[PDB]
Amino acid sequence: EPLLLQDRDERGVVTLTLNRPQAFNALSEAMLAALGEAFGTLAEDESVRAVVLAASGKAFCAGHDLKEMRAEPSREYYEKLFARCTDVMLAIQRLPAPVIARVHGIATAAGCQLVAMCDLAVATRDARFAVSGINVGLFCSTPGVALSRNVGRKAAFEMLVTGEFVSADDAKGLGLVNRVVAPKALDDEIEAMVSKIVAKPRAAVAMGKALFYRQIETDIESAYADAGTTMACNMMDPSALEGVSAFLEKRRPEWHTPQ
Amino acid sequence: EPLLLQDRDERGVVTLTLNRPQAFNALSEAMLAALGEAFGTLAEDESVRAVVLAASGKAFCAGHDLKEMRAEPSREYYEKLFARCTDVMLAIQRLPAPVIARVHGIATAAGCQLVAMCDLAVATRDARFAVSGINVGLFCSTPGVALSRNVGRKAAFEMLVTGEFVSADDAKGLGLVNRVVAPKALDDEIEAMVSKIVAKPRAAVAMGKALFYRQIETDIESAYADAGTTMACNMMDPSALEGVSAFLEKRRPEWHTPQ
Amino acid sequence: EPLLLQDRDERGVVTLTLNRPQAFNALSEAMLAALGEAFGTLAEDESVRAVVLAASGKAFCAGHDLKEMRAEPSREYYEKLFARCTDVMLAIQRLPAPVIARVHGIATAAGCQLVAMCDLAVATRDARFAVSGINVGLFCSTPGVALSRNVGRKAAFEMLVTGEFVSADDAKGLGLVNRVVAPKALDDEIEAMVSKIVAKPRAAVAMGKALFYRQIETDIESAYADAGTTMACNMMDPSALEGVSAFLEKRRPEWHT
Repeated sequence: EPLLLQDRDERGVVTLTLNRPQAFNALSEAMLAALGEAFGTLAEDESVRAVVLAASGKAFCAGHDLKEMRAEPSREYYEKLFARCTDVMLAIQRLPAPVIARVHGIATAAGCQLVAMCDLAVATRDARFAVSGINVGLFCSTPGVALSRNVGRKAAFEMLVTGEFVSADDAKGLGLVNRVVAPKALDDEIEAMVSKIVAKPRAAVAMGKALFYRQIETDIESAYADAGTTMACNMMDPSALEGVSAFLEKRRPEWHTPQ
Repeated sequence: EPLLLQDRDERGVVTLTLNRPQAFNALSEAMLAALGEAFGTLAEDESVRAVVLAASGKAFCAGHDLKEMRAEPSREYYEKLFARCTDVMLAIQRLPAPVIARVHGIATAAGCQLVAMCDLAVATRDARFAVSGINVGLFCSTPGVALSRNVGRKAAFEMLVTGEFVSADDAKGLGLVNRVVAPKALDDEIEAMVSKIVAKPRAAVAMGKALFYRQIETDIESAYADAGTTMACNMMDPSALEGVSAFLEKRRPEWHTPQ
Repeated sequence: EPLLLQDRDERGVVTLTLNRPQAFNALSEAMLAALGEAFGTLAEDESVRAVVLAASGKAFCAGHDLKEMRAEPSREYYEKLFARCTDVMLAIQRLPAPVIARVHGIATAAGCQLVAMCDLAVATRDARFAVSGINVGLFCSTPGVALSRNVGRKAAFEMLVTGEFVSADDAKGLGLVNRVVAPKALDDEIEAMVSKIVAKPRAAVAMGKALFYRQIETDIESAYADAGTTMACNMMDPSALEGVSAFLEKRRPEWHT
C-alpha cells in the first residue's frame, strides 16, 4: 500500500493523496521522498494543469513523524531532514501548475506548513490548523516561515507560541485558506476551482505563477520590471493572441482546453 | 472631447476623470500619455493637496485597450507599453499628495491595478474588481504586483488564476479599498475623506507619504532610521511647531488650511 | 512614584507598568530611559518567561511627551529623541521573551507604535487606537513603521493621514491586537495568554521568537535556511527530546515549567 497515491484525470489534473491514514499522514523520510519524486516528475511535464494535494483517513497531516525523528537524535540528521522537507515545500511553490490543498481534517506543524505553501486551499468547516510543535518543545520555525507569509504577524506569533488550534472559518479570515465548506461539499468546491484553472491556457498560468512568487518578495520597482517583461512574453503566446482576438470578435477562445 | 478631464477646487483638490466612457475608460497609449502628463505636472505643484481619480460612464476602468494592443503584436511593443503603464502607476505612488480612487463600476486588470496603486479608495457597493487578463489568455502579471501589495497571497493568487470578480465589500475585507457605500453616497464619502486630508498641513502629508512607501520596502531597523530622520525634519516645519503649541495651549492650530 | 513600575511573579513573568497616569503615560526622555534600562536588564536574564506591558490611569499611552519635545526645538534633538524611542521599540522586539501589551485605554502615536511593536496584545473593548501625530502637524512616520507591519497598506495609510481613532474590535480585525475583551475580563485574558506561554520550554520560545523576526524580513529561501538550522538546534535541546518522548509515551512532559 503506497505512502503517496497518485491519480490523473483526462484534463491534466493530478491528485496526490497522502496515504498513511493511521499515522495521520505524517511526513516521514519516505513520505518526503515520495512527495519530492512526485513534484520533481510533474515539474517536467508541461501537460500538467493543476495538482490537488489530498489526504487519507481522519487527518490532513500531523507534520513530521515524531516517532521516526526521536529515534535519530543527531544534529546532522535533523539538519538534513528539515532541509529535505524545505525542498518539498519549495518544489510545491516552484511547480509550473497551481497546487490546491484539500483540507478535510487537522493540519498541524509541517502539515499546516503544507497548507500555507500550497497556492490555494479549500477546507471543510471542521478542519483545524495549528503550528503545535511547541507542545512537544519544538518551536515551529520552518512552519512559521510559510504561515507568516499567509497570515498577519500577531496572529502567526500567537499560533506559534501557544500551539493552539484555529478554526477553518478563522483560517479563511486570516488568509491561510481560500474557501470553507461542509464536508459533503468539499469535492464539489475543489472541482469548481480546478475547472476554472484548467479552462485557462497553460502557458499563461505557468508564466504567471512563476512571476507571482518572484515579484512578491522584492521592491515594487524591481517587481514591475520583471512583471512587464513576463507579461510581454505572455502576450506573444498564441493563446494570448487568440484569447484577445476572441474577446474582440465576441466569441469563445479556441484554446483547446477542458471546458 | 479630452481623454482625461481635470478639475480643481479652491482647496487644492484635483479631480482627474478618465473620459473614454464607451471604451470603459481603457488605458490606450493616448490615455496613458495623458495620465503621465497630468501626474507629472501635479508632482511639481506643492499647492496640490489631494487627487481624486474618477471615471466617466458605467465602468471605472477596463484596463489596457485590447483593440489597440492586439493590432500589431511584437515583444518590443508590449514591453514598452507595459513599461509606460508602470511609469504612470509609479507616478501615482510617488505623487507628493494622496491619490484616492473613486470606484463606481467595474475595475478590471490594469483598472484594478490603478485602484491598488492609489493610496486610498472608496467604492460603491455595486463596483466589482477583477484581475481578469487570464480570461483573454494574458495573466495579470503587472496588476498582480499592485494587488499582492494590498491583499493576502492566497486571495491574490485566486483572483489572478481564475479572473473572477470580487464584490466591493469583499475587496474592502481583503484590503483593496478603504470604504464601501451606496451609489448615492459616493460623493459624500469621497468628500469626508478629502476634507480630513486637506485640514492637515501639506508638509506633513507630503513628507509622510514619501516616507511611508520607502520604509515599507526595507528592513525594520533601516525603516526606523529613515522614519526618525524624516520625523525630526517634519517637527522643525512651522506647522508642526504651531500644531504642537496649539495642542499645549488648548486651541485650534493656525495652519491656514481649508476647514 | 517611579515612572515605570516593575513587578515579577514566581513564574518569571515580569509586569512593566507605565506610571505617569496624569500625563497619559507619555514617553518623556525619562520614561524612555526607564524602559530602556528595564528591557536591557531583562534581556540578560534567561529566567524571564514573559513581559506584560501595562499602564496606569485612564490611557495606555499618548505617545511622545509633547510639552517636553516642544520646549527646545532642534533637528539634532528630535533625531536623537526619536532614535532613543526606536532603541526601546527594537529592544522589545529583540527581548528573548514574548512581550504582551495590556491595552485598557487610548493608544495614540508612539503609544500605538508600542502596541504594534509588542509581540502580542490584548485590548479592552473601549480601548481606541490612532496614529494621531498628524493632528499636531507631525506625521506619525516612526509609528507607521510599526503599524504597517501589523495592518494592511491602505488601512495604515488612512490611519496615518487622517489621525482618526480605530476601535478595539476593528484593530483586532486589522491585525493590530490579538484579543478584545470587556474591561472586567482584561486581567483574566492576559493570564490566559501568559499561562500558555509559561507552560512551554523557555529555550524553544526564545529561539523561536528570535527566528520569527529574522525570517519575516527576508526572502523565503533565506528564511527556510535559517529556520531549518534553528529548528535542528532546538530539537537537540533536552526539553524537545523530552517533549517528543512524552508525546510518544502518552504522558505530560517533565519540563519543570
